Formats: sequence, C-alpha cells, structure tokens
Amino acid sequence: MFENITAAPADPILGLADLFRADERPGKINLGIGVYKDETGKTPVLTSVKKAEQYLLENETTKNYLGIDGIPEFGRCTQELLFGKGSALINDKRARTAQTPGGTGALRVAADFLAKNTSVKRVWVSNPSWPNHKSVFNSAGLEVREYAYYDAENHTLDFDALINSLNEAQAGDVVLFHGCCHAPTGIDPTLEQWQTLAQLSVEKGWLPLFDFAFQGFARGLEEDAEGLRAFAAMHKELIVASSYSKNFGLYNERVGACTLVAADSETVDRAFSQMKAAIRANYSNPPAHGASVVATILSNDALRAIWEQELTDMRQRIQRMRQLFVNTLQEKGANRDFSFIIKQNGMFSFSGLTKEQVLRLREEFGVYAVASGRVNVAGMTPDNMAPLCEAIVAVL
Amino acid sequence: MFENITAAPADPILGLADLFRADERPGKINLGIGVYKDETGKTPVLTSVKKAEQYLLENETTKNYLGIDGIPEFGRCTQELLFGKGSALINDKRARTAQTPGGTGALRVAADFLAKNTSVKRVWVSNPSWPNHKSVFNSAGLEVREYAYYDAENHTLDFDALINSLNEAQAGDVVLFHGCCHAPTGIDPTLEQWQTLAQLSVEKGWLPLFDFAFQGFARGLEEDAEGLRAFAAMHKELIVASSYSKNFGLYNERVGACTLVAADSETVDRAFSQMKAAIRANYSNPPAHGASVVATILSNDALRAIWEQELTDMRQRIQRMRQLFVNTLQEKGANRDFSFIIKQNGMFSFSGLTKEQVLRLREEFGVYAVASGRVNVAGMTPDNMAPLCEAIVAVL
Ligand SMILES: *Cc1c(COP(=O)(O)O)cnc(C)c1O
Ligand SMILES: *Cc1c(COP(=O)(O)O)cnc(C)c1O
Repeated sequence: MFENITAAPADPILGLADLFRADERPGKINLGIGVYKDETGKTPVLTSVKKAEQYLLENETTKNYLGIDGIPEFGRCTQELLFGKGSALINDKRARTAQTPGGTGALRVAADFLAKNTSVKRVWVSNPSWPNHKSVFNSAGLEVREYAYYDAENHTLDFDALINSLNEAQAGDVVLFHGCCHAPTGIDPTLEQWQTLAQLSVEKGWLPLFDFAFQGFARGLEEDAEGLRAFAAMHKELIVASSYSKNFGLYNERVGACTLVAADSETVDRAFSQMKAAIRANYSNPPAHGASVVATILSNDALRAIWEQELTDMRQRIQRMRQLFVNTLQEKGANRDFSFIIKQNGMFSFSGLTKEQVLRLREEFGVYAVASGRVNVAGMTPDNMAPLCEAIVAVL
Repeated sequence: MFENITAAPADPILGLADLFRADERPGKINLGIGVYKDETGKTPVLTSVKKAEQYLLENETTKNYLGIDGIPEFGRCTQELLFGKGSALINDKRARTAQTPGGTGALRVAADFLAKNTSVKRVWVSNPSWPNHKSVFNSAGLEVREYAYYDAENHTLDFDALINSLNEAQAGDVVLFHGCCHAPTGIDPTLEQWQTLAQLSVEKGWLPLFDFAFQGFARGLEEDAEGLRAFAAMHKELIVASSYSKNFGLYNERVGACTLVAADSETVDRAFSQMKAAIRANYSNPPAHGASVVATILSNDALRAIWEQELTDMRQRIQRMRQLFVNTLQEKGANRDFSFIIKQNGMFSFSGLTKEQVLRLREEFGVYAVASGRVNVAGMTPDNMAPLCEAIVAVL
C-alpha cells in the first residue's frame, strides 16, 4: 500500500539546519534559523514564562480537556491584544477566538472552515510570503494565487503592482495579509497604505485573512496592530490567525489563535460553531500548557510587566543588529547600500544576495543563509558581526 | 460571506455536560463524562506527571520548536509500549512514530496521509465506535463504512456478523480497530479472535488502522497490546494511532502518536516523509509539554514505577465499580442481568437502557447518561452507587 509512495521534498530550510550542524568550522553562523536568539545565540525561555509555569505547577489540579476553543481567558486576552482593549468588535461581541496549536494550526483551521463552509476557492498570498502558506491552503482545497509585493530594485513595498495584481481577485476571494513584520521581507505597509488597502478591500469584496505572528516585534504591541485595526474598523468580516510562538518564545508549546469576525454576534456564533466542528475533525481540543502560560502572564500585572520588558528587549536587540549590521558592512566596505536593512522590521529581510553568493558564503565561509538571500537578523551577535560582514564583503 | 452559514449540530455528548451542570439537584450523577474520575469524583493530575513537570520546570532551557515528529525519546518509548521492548518491527526499524496532538490528531494525520498518498477511499469503522471517527475521515475525504460488531441480545462480540460484513471491504480498504477497551462497548476480541482477524486481514488486503487510546485499562500494558501485536506479526503495513490522554491523565496536553509500519525501513522512511508533509500542512510540529512529561516518566525507572502503580490503581477502580455496580443492582433488585458488565473492559459499556429510560433517568432522578445507554463506569463512586442503582431500578 506504501511501496510506491513518493518521498516528500527536502524541507526548503531544514536542510540548512542539518547541513550547518555538520560543519566542524566553529566560526560558522546560521542566518537561516527562523527563530529568535539572544546575544548568547540562545533561544531561552522567558523569565515571565518560567514564573507562569511555576505558578501552573503549583496550582493545576486536573489536566482534563479544554473546550474546542481552548481556555477562555486566553481568547479574551488575545482579542484585546489584537483589536485593543476598548474595541467595538469586542463590545459588540462580533469576534470569536479559538485557541489553536500555533499560528499554523490557526491557518489550517481557517482554511478548513472556509473550504467546507463558504464559496471561497482561492487565497491570495503575497509573493514572497512565509513558505508553509501554500501547503496549508492547498491541503484544505483552496487554490493559492499570489499578489505582487516586493520591489527588488528599491527593496521596498511595490504598492502599485500590489494593488494592481489584487485586481484579478474576485469578490469572495480571500486575501492574506501579514499584520506586521512581513516575512520574509520585513517591509510593512505604512498606516496610510493599510487604510487604502482596507478601502479597496471593502470595495472589491475580499475576505481579509491576517497572519499575525510577530506582534510587538516592529514598534510595539499596539502600533503593530494598527493595520489590522485599520481593516477591522472597515470590515464586517475578517479572520486573524495569531501566533505567540515568537513574542512569548513558546515555539514548541504550539500556542496560537484563530479569531473570526462577523457582522453581529449571532452570525459570528453560527460561523464559529462550524469552525469548532472543523477543530473537532482535526485535533479535537487544543494543548493547554502554552496557552495557559500566555493567559496567566497577560492577565497578571506583574508578570505582564516583565514580559513586555522582555519583548521590547527582544525587539530592540533585533533593531540593534540591523543597525550594527548596516554600518559594520560600511566599515568592512563594499559598493553597497544595505540601508534598506534599517528600514525593515522584524527578524527577516532579503539581504539581496544572489543564490551563487549565498552558496559560496556557506561553502567558503561557513555563513548559512536561505538561497533566496533571506537572512535572520536575530542570528547575528555583536561577536559574530565582524566575520559575518567580512564574509559578506568577500563575496560581493 | 458567513451570513448563510448553517450552525454546527449540538455536540452529541457535550450537551449533557451543560445540561447536567444546571441541575440544582446535588444527588445528580453524570455518567456521560467520557473521562476518568477517582473515588472523589475528580480527574486529578497523576503524582508521576507532577514530578515529571517539576523536573521539566527545573531543567528546560528553551521552548524552541520540536521536529515535525516530536521528541524522539517519546517516539521510541511509544513503539516499545505498542510492539514490546524486543519487537522485530523495532529492530528491523520498519516503524516510524510521529508525536501528535492527542489520539484524534493522530487519526487525522493518518487520514490526510492516506488520502493524499494512497488509493484508499473508504474506512471501515465498527458500529458502534468512538463518535468523532466519521468526521475525521470524511474531513480528509475518506468514505466511512461500518462493519458489524455488537450483539444487542447477548451483549457480546458478534464475531460472525463482524467477519461477515467485513467481506464487503475490498483490498486496499482501511479497517479501523480499537486495540483494547472498545468504545463504547467494552467488548474486545479475545486473542484467538484477534489472530483469526489478522489472518483474514492479510488475505483480504485490508490496511489495519489501530485506535489505541486505552492501553493499560483492560488487563495491563503488555496484555492490552497483544491484539495489535497479533496483527503486527502478520502485516507488512499497519498504522496505529495511540493516545496518552487517558492512561496518563493528560487529556488537555494533547499527547498522542501516529505510528506507521511498512515492509522495510526504506519504505517506512519514504511514506513517513509524506506523513510529515501532512503534519506540516496542518499544525506544523507538535506540543512539547505533554509529550515531554510522558517521555520523562517512561524513561525514568522511579517515575515509571509510580505511574504504572497509578495506572493499575485506575484500572482496578474501574473494575471495582463494574463489580460493585452489578451486585448493588442485584441488591436493589430487578429482573436483570447486568453481568455482562463485569465481562467488559474499560470505562464504557452499554447499560442496555432504552432512550426513554435514560431520559427519565436524567429528568426524574438526575442521572445523566448518553441516549445510547452508554455509561461511564468511572463516574460511579462507592458513595453514589446506591442512589444510582435505585434510580436504575425505578426505571426498568
Ligand atoms: C511563525 C509564523 C507563523 C506561525 O507559526 P507557528 O510556529 O505555527 O506559531 C505563521 N505565519 C508567519 C508569517 C510566521 O512567521
Ligand atoms: C480518547 C480516544 C481517542 C483519542 O482522543 P484524544 O483525546 O484526542 O487523545 C481516540 N479513540 C478513542 C476510541 C478514544 O477513546
């Protein structure tokens, strides 16, 4: 029954993981990490989460199942973070949040829900976008199309081509947006562009789907939410897939949420039930631990205070490295202009290196990066910055 | 886009949950709980798991992502539990285990894998079987058919009708088996019947899929695995979906596994990669916590010792209650024969009550049970047994 099963493709990034971890050269740097790392080159567990965990340890009395949609406090804390503490969506109760196993889980339950309960057949994804997008939607039967986004020359948001390609999209098509810290580019629409996008969106009848995995990594928790809120003020319906994987350093506890927004409570409840049936046909109910840690931190003043400090510390280090990167390259010197680096947000951005350049960077220097030239800024430390830039300069 | 979304149906059991928790009558008993409860009527967290957790708390240094298939020690411990410590499947390395979010997650990833990578179109499920089965397979596009199993009259395994209805199944059809503690009946094939089933299975070309959610609840960890091992000795290919949800009291940490078995390592690796791609299009990688707790307990002699004691304590209490049930009914007296109760394994069994009988049991006495007459034995305590039986007698 499985003898003619064709092997799945070499993971588009994980190959680097293994390849890298096979280099006896210890001056090696992996910039294709896809996860945050501190100046020690470590992905630690936040101090706030450890405290949250001793708390759960001392207070949990049962591991009994959570409801299909997870811990309730977790849902409210997430919609407050997304739409803001006093938002009308919240008061009018037109948003329902389901806790899910990471942001990918949120994206697949949306996909399944949308595919079994609506007429949507295609999903517009930016080109480029976080990889796993295509597989998730296709696996649910949604056709994926791509809209323009990135300007190779100016290393910028090609808004014109963007709004120009989105015009092929019909009413009822789902259009996927990264809320902040666009991956892999690091370019985000400015608030005005978010507002025009919202307006065009309402006019064309797009169903917006927000992938919000980096809240707090661009400017702050509230600022990062402005684009989504720009849409939420405009739309009757939207879906948001959030992840706490990164802003809480809870990668492996699979904590995320899929929030549905409809015109009124009555329709959101009706649509949510089918989203619940989609959850029940998949993994049944979600993993309590990670979501539990988030809910206790966000609901505790002292713990939330420490976390936010931890998040800004992370945000700032990423900002420091982009900054230190740009001028250490201008110190090691080469006809360049990696200044767009400083204007980009989040952990990733396209270095602008060609596949041959990244190749010799790996093979000849021990610097590992994705073939697309994508580079993870959090992989740089004040200590590995110099050799990094030397290698970078030696291949330009 | 969601205004004409039709509401999902009232959850076939959860309705009772809410209904029950709305009865000011405190002599009420919920027998439709679907989860284990101790004599206190509590679903506690095992002592062994709490210790495992203080350990993780003191030793974890990163929440970084696990690989698509979860923690490796978790995989090996599970295949040892399933196939036995020295099994040929293990040595010949023809089994691959993916950690998943509960047994339902394991069942959906199998379904998705089987639907995208093989020619299977229908899945044979027993009638009756644990409910959520149909939704999972259908959601992956597999047609579900049912084979005969339960004998209403004798309250027994109607083997004849069983093997008779399975004859409609074609080669390449997937046939789903509960490894032990069949839900909802509590009737398991005897080892000889497991052996004849294995043999017919090989002859007809069925792909066996084992749903093994109650290992250790019937006779013991190894005994409970004999049927599956009876098949594993016979088949080139099989799939097993295990859950630790119940035997570890880890319901909400969503810990389970989907184990694939092929003819050789080479084909198991090839098929597993596609199963990994199916995991990546769903939730990406699994929740570490619950799986981490299991792996540390099972790999630690002192902790595994305590757990096993905890499991047998649970197994025995369920056995005590079935026993205490049967004769307290014979004490409160009624033309009955609930002796088949004592021959059934696990938490569930069909009481043999009609839907009208269960209805007045709820409405008139405060005893909640599923319309099918299914009763959860772990919901009975030495203290609520008397009124339980009185109510039962008053409606016969
Ligand atoms: C990280 C990420 C996700 C979510 O991943 P999880 O690890 O499953 O939480 C989704 N979209 C983008 C753009 C991401 O960066
Ligand atoms: C509990 C159970 C499952 C698995 O459920 P999870 O709670 O998702 O671990 C699967 N099959 C049967 C028969 C069950 O009893």
